[PDB]
Amino acid sequence: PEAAAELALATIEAITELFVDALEIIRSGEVASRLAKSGIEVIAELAEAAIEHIDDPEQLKKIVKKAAEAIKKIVEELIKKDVEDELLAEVTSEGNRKLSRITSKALTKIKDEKAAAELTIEAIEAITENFLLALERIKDGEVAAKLAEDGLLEIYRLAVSGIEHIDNPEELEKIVKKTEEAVERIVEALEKKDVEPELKEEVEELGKKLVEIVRKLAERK
Amino acid sequence: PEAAAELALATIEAITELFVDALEIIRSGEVASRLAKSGIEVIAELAEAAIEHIDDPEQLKKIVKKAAEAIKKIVEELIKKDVEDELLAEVTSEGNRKLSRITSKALTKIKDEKAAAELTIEAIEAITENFLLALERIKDGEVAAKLAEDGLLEIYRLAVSGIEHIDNPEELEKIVKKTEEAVERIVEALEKKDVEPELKEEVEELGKKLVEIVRKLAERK
Repeated sequence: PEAAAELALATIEAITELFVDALEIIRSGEVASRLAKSGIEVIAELAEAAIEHIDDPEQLKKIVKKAAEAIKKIVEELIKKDVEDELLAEVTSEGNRKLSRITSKALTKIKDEKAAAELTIEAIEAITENFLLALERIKDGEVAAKLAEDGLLEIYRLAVSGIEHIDNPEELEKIVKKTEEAVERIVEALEKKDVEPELKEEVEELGKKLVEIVRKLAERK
Repeated sequence: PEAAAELALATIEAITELFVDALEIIRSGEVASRLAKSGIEVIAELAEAAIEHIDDPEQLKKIVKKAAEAIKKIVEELIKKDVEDELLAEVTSEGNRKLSRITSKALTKIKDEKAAAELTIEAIEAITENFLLALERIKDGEVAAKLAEDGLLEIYRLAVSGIEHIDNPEELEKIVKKTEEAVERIVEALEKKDVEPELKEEVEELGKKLVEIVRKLAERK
């Protein structure tokens, strides 16, 4: 088991480093978007394949942390590039969704409630961070709104996916508290950029009503 | 597998008939609540155990239908009895949840759209039907409201749980249309019932909210 996890971690690190170098190299154009999408998918699938074989907490915890760092680094690299707004949005949204998926896949095995809450809070924090960087770059209101929409829906899906498996109010409190904070962070940041006010009210309203449903649902756990 | 399904169906029929007779016999008090609560879990667990074993889609579909019929039959039996309001509500509410769970377990093994739609639409229909009878004889507003609220959430958990396994807009339409009908039926019956406006407002508000999130999330596929 330890050797298998070591192979997973080593190859993930190596492939991530090579992709980082390549992303640095290429000078311009939509080939950047193509490469970003390809690398995101490759690392996501490769990391997910390892989860099927682990059987212990630290191995799972390290696997999740490594993957989260890798995908963060890739999108961070694309941030430096000049790229079209729509391609940037699709890239970062596509990257985030893959982090959500692997986050959910790993959580399915963690029997220790404390670790389950910890791994949860981490991913909710991580996905929130990425959306902040994209919001610092989007060139148009419609692009920013669409990313904001996906931010609420994905974080909700990750939040509930945790609540199903949590079982004791120590986890229930923290997952509720973290979800509230993350929702506020996204909404507060998104409100700062230039966008049509009516669309902004809609986005903020949707953000507000999701936290209510989460809180209503968590209370019934 | 056919023989295993035969054993499952036969024993489910036997136990159902036996509890039907017993519930007919007894004539007083909280012993009725005890009997119903114990009986519901017994049939559910036996169904869940059988569902673990493989089957052809139709065999699975029959298994789900049989269980749904049984738990409805027991609930209908208790309806004829006098009971304390809280015990009656907790009985039929707690019974309904077990139909939800078995429906969730069954859907995990489906592999075709026809079964996914049929099983989904049926269970959302059935769970809605039971609440109709519970509300048909509720004693007081506060008890009626608390169970009426649960009617929204427990339909939602099944609705989205189906949504995430479906893969085609044709199936998506069935889930969307059924969810709208179920929400309206609950709202209409609760509106007809006698209850304070303050509670009736939140019940209507939750319906307005909860259909929208399904409308968004089921569309995002």
